Amino acid sequence: ETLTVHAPSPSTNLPSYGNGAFSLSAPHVPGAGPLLVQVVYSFFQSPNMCLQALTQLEDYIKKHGASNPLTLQIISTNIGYFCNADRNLVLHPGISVYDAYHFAKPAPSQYDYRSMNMKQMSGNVTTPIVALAHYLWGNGAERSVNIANIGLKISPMKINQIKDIIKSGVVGTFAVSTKFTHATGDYNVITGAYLGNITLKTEGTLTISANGSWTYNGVVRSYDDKYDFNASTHRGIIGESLTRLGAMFSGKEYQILLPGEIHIKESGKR
Repeated sequence: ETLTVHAPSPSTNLPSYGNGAFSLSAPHVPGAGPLLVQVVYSFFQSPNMCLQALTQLEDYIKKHGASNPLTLQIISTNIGYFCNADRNLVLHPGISVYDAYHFAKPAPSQYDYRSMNMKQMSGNVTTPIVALAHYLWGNGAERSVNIANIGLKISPMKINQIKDIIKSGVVGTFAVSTKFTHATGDYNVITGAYLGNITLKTEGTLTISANGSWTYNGVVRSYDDKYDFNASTHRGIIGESLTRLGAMFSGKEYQILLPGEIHIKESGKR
Protein backbone atom coordinates (compact mmCIF):
# COMPACT_ATOMS: atom_id res chain seq x y z
CA GLU A 1 0.00 0.00 0.00
CA THR A 2 1.00 3.67 -0.46
CA LEU A 3 0.58 6.86 1.64
CA THR A 4 -1.25 9.99 0.59
CA VAL A 5 0.53 13.32 0.61
CA HIS A 6 -1.92 16.26 0.71
CA ALA A 7 -1.61 18.87 -2.07
CA PRO A 8 0.18 22.14 -1.17
CA SER A 9 -2.46 24.74 -0.09
CA PRO A 10 -1.93 27.75 2.14
CA SER A 11 -3.92 26.14 4.92
CA THR A 12 -1.80 22.94 5.04
CA ASN A 13 1.69 24.20 4.03
CA LEU A 14 4.32 24.57 6.74
CA PRO A 15 5.40 28.18 7.19
CA SER A 16 8.75 27.26 5.67
CA TYR A 17 10.59 24.75 3.54
CA GLY A 18 11.87 21.95 5.79
CA ASN A 19 9.77 23.27 8.67
CA GLY A 20 12.71 25.72 8.94
CA ALA A 21 15.06 23.05 10.31
CA PHE A 22 16.86 22.63 7.04
CA SER A 23 16.95 24.50 3.83
CA LEU A 24 17.90 24.17 0.25
CA SER A 25 21.49 25.53 0.05
CA ALA A 26 24.95 24.99 -1.46
CA PRO A 27 27.02 22.28 0.30
CA HIS A 28 29.28 23.36 3.22
CA VAL A 29 32.93 23.17 1.98
CA PRO A 30 35.30 22.79 5.01
CA GLY A 31 38.06 25.45 4.82
CA ALA A 32 36.38 27.87 2.44
CA GLY A 33 35.06 30.32 5.10
CA PRO A 34 31.51 31.86 5.03
CA LEU A 35 28.95 30.66 2.48
CA LEU A 36 28.32 33.63 0.13
CA VAL A 37 25.41 34.32 -2.13
CA GLN A 38 27.46 33.99 -5.39
CA VAL A 39 28.12 30.35 -4.48
CA VAL A 40 24.45 29.72 -3.60
CA TYR A 41 23.29 31.47 -6.75
CA SER A 42 25.37 29.10 -8.91
CA PHE A 43 24.32 26.10 -6.91
CA PHE A 44 20.66 26.87 -7.63
CA GLN A 45 21.30 27.07 -11.44
CA SER A 46 22.83 23.61 -11.39
CA PRO A 47 21.27 20.17 -11.35
CA ASN A 48 22.66 19.55 -7.83
CA MET A 49 19.98 21.77 -6.29
CA CYS A 50 17.34 19.34 -7.51
CA LEU A 51 19.17 16.25 -6.35
CA GLN A 52 19.94 17.94 -3.04
CA ALA A 53 16.23 18.61 -2.40
CA LEU A 54 15.28 15.03 -3.30
CA THR A 55 18.04 13.74 -1.02
CA GLN A 56 16.74 15.89 1.90
CA LEU A 57 13.25 14.47 1.36
CA GLU A 58 14.68 10.88 1.46
CA ASP A 59 16.80 11.48 4.53
CA TYR A 60 13.85 12.98 6.20
CA ILE A 61 11.50 10.07 5.35
CA LYS A 62 14.20 7.73 6.52
CA LYS A 63 14.94 9.46 9.83
CA HIS A 64 11.28 10.15 10.73
CA GLY A 65 9.07 7.61 8.90
CA ALA A 66 7.20 7.93 5.66
CA SER A 67 3.86 8.14 7.51
CA ASN A 68 4.85 10.67 10.20
CA PRO A 69 2.43 13.61 9.76
CA LEU A 70 5.24 16.09 9.70
CA THR A 71 7.08 14.07 7.01
CA LEU A 72 3.92 14.24 4.89
CA GLN A 73 3.82 17.95 5.47
CA ILE A 74 7.50 18.46 4.52
CA ILE A 75 7.02 16.58 1.32
CA SER A 76 3.96 18.67 0.45
CA THR A 77 5.61 21.90 1.48
CA ASN A 78 9.06 21.39 -0.05
CA ILE A 79 7.52 20.13 -3.26
CA GLY A 80 5.41 23.28 -3.24
CA TYR A 81 8.51 25.56 -3.27
CA PHE A 82 9.58 23.76 -6.48
CA CYS A 83 6.22 24.10 -8.23
CA ASN A 84 6.22 27.83 -7.26
CA ALA A 85 9.76 28.30 -8.54
CA ASP A 86 8.89 26.51 -11.74
CA ARG A 87 5.83 28.65 -12.36
CA ASN A 88 7.99 31.74 -12.10
CA LEU A 89 10.42 30.08 -14.53
CA VAL A 90 7.68 29.37 -17.05
CA LEU A 91 6.15 32.84 -16.64
CA HIS A 92 9.51 34.75 -16.82
CA PRO A 93 11.75 32.88 -19.29
CA GLY A 94 15.29 34.28 -18.79
CA ILE A 95 15.30 34.65 -14.97
CA SER A 96 17.69 32.64 -12.79
CA VAL A 97 16.48 29.69 -10.68
CA TYR A 98 17.81 31.40 -7.63
CA ASP A 99 15.55 34.42 -8.32
CA ALA A 100 12.46 32.45 -9.34
CA TYR A 101 12.80 30.35 -6.16
CA HIS A 102 13.50 32.98 -3.53
CA PHE A 103 11.73 36.14 -4.73
CA ALA A 104 8.50 34.98 -6.29
CA LYS A 105 5.24 36.55 -5.14
CA PRO A 106 3.22 34.78 -3.82
CA ALA A 107 5.46 33.33 -1.10
CA PRO A 108 6.28 29.69 -1.68
CA SER A 109 4.72 28.81 1.65
CA GLN A 110 1.41 30.00 0.16
CA TYR A 111 1.59 27.77 -2.90
CA ASP A 112 -1.80 26.36 -3.79
CA TYR A 113 -1.52 23.42 -6.10
CA ARG A 114 -5.26 23.09 -6.97
CA SER A 115 -5.49 26.68 -8.06
CA MET A 116 -1.93 27.29 -9.38
CA ASN A 117 -0.60 24.08 -10.87
CA MET A 118 0.41 24.53 -14.52
CA LYS A 119 0.21 22.23 -17.52
CA GLN A 120 3.57 23.50 -18.83
CA MET A 121 6.83 22.70 -16.99
CA SER A 122 9.90 24.92 -17.48
CA GLY A 123 12.30 22.17 -18.25
CA ASN A 124 14.79 23.84 -15.87
CA VAL A 125 16.45 22.15 -12.84
CA THR A 126 13.19 22.42 -10.76
CA THR A 127 11.26 20.30 -13.31
CA PRO A 128 11.94 16.73 -11.98
CA ILE A 129 10.37 17.74 -8.67
CA VAL A 130 7.46 19.48 -10.35
CA ALA A 131 6.87 16.33 -12.42
CA LEU A 132 6.72 14.27 -9.15
CA ALA A 133 4.19 16.90 -7.93
CA HIS A 134 2.00 16.10 -10.86
CA TYR A 135 2.28 12.43 -10.17
CA LEU A 136 1.07 13.04 -6.59
CA TRP A 137 -1.69 15.53 -7.15
CA GLY A 138 -2.40 16.09 -10.87
CA ASN A 139 -4.86 13.20 -11.19
CA GLY A 140 -3.48 12.00 -14.53
CA ALA A 141 -3.78 15.39 -16.26
CA GLU A 142 -1.47 15.69 -19.25
CA ARG A 143 1.54 18.06 -18.93
CA SER A 144 3.99 19.49 -21.36
CA VAL A 145 7.57 20.84 -21.78
CA ASN A 146 8.85 22.53 -24.89
CA ILE A 147 11.58 20.60 -26.76
CA ALA A 148 13.58 23.91 -26.76
CA ASN A 149 13.61 23.72 -22.96
CA ILE A 150 15.09 20.33 -22.31
CA GLY A 151 18.83 20.93 -22.93
CA LEU A 152 19.08 18.48 -25.88
CA LYS A 153 22.70 17.73 -27.06
CA ILE A 154 22.65 15.75 -30.23
CA SER A 155 25.56 13.75 -31.61
CA PRO A 156 25.00 13.20 -35.38
CA MET A 157 27.65 10.49 -35.54
CA LYS A 158 25.55 8.29 -33.23
CA ILE A 159 22.52 8.52 -35.57
CA ASN A 160 22.77 5.54 -38.00
CA GLN A 161 21.80 7.37 -41.14
CA ILE A 162 24.32 10.18 -40.65
CA LYS A 163 26.91 7.82 -39.22
CA ASP A 164 26.71 5.79 -42.43
CA ILE A 165 27.14 8.78 -44.69
CA ILE A 166 30.24 9.85 -42.69
CA LYS A 167 31.75 6.34 -42.70
CA SER A 168 31.03 5.62 -46.37
CA GLY A 169 33.69 8.07 -47.48
CA VAL A 170 31.38 10.10 -49.82
CA VAL A 171 32.12 13.88 -50.17
CA GLY A 172 29.69 16.90 -50.51
CA THR A 173 26.13 17.50 -49.31
CA PHE A 174 23.50 14.94 -48.44
CA ALA A 175 19.93 15.13 -47.26
CA VAL A 176 19.09 13.43 -44.00
CA SER A 177 15.71 12.39 -42.87
CA THR A 178 15.48 9.86 -40.10
CA LYS A 179 14.18 8.94 -36.65
CA PHE A 180 16.24 7.92 -33.62
CA THR A 181 16.19 7.13 -29.95
CA HIS A 182 17.92 9.58 -27.70
CA ALA A 183 18.78 8.75 -24.16
CA THR A 184 18.71 12.07 -22.42
CA GLY A 185 19.79 10.60 -19.08
CA ASP A 186 23.19 9.72 -20.56
CA TYR A 187 24.25 13.34 -20.31
CA ASN A 188 21.37 15.35 -18.70
CA VAL A 189 20.37 14.23 -15.27
CA ILE A 190 17.42 16.68 -15.22
CA THR A 191 15.69 15.76 -18.49
CA GLY A 192 16.60 12.14 -18.05
CA ALA A 193 14.77 11.97 -14.69
CA TYR A 194 11.38 12.67 -16.16
CA LEU A 195 11.72 12.24 -19.89
CA GLY A 196 14.48 9.54 -20.08
CA ASN A 197 14.63 7.90 -23.47
CA ILE A 198 12.83 9.82 -26.14
CA THR A 199 12.39 9.33 -29.89
CA LEU A 200 13.23 12.14 -32.19
CA LYS A 201 12.99 12.99 -35.81
CA THR A 202 15.59 14.97 -37.68
CA GLU A 203 15.86 16.33 -41.22
CA GLY A 204 18.62 18.44 -42.63
CA THR A 205 21.88 18.48 -44.48
CA LEU A 206 25.08 16.62 -43.89
CA THR A 207 28.10 18.33 -45.46
CA ILE A 208 31.37 16.34 -45.53
CA SER A 209 34.83 17.38 -46.90
CA ALA A 210 37.32 15.08 -48.53
CA ASN A 211 39.47 15.66 -45.38
CA GLY A 212 36.77 13.82 -43.31
CA SER A 213 35.37 17.07 -41.72
CA TRP A 214 31.61 17.31 -41.50
CA THR A 215 28.73 19.63 -40.31
CA TYR A 216 25.18 18.51 -39.83
CA ASN A 217 22.60 21.31 -40.09
CA GLY A 218 19.15 20.31 -39.16
CA VAL A 219 15.91 20.52 -37.45
CA VAL A 220 14.93 18.11 -34.62
CA ARG A 221 11.39 17.33 -33.28
CA SER A 222 9.88 14.65 -31.19
CA TYR A 223 8.78 11.55 -33.02
CA ASP A 224 6.38 10.32 -30.32
CA ASP A 225 3.50 12.71 -29.46
CA LYS A 226 3.96 12.03 -25.76
CA TYR A 227 5.99 10.30 -23.02
CA ASP A 228 4.92 8.44 -19.92
CA PHE A 229 5.80 9.65 -16.49
CA ASN A 230 6.15 6.44 -14.48
CA ALA A 231 8.75 4.56 -12.39
CA SER A 232 9.95 2.69 -15.40
CA THR A 233 10.73 5.55 -17.80
CA HIS A 234 12.84 7.59 -15.33
CA ARG A 235 16.56 7.64 -16.08
CA GLY A 236 19.72 8.69 -14.12
CA ILE A 237 20.25 9.36 -10.46
CA ILE A 238 17.53 11.94 -9.99
CA GLY A 239 15.09 9.53 -11.68
CA GLU A 240 16.17 6.71 -9.24
CA SER A 241 15.20 9.12 -6.57
CA LEU A 242 11.82 9.88 -8.15
CA THR A 243 11.14 6.11 -8.36
CA ARG A 244 11.94 5.50 -4.65
CA LEU A 245 9.50 8.38 -3.80
CA GLY A 246 6.65 7.19 -6.17
CA ALA A 247 6.84 3.70 -4.76
CA MET A 248 6.09 5.16 -1.32
CA PHE A 249 3.36 7.67 -2.16
CA SER A 250 0.02 7.58 -3.98
CA GLY A 251 -0.27 9.18 -7.36
CA LYS A 252 -1.37 8.78 -10.90
CA GLU A 253 0.74 8.21 -13.91
CA TYR A 254 0.44 10.69 -16.70
CA GLN A 255 1.90 11.78 -19.99
CA ILE A 256 4.13 14.60 -21.13
CA LEU A 257 3.82 16.36 -24.48
CA LEU A 258 7.05 17.47 -26.09
CA PRO A 259 5.97 20.08 -28.63
CA GLY A 260 8.16 22.40 -30.74
CA GLU A 261 11.38 21.98 -32.74
CA ILE A 262 15.01 23.00 -32.47
CA HIS A 263 17.68 23.81 -35.05
CA ILE A 264 21.04 22.06 -34.59
CA LYS A 265 24.45 22.64 -36.12
CA GLU A 266 27.10 20.04 -35.12
CA SER A 267 30.52 19.30 -36.44
CA GLY A 268 33.11 16.59 -36.31
CA LYS A 269 35.60 14.39 -38.00
CA ARG A 270 35.64 10.96 -39.55
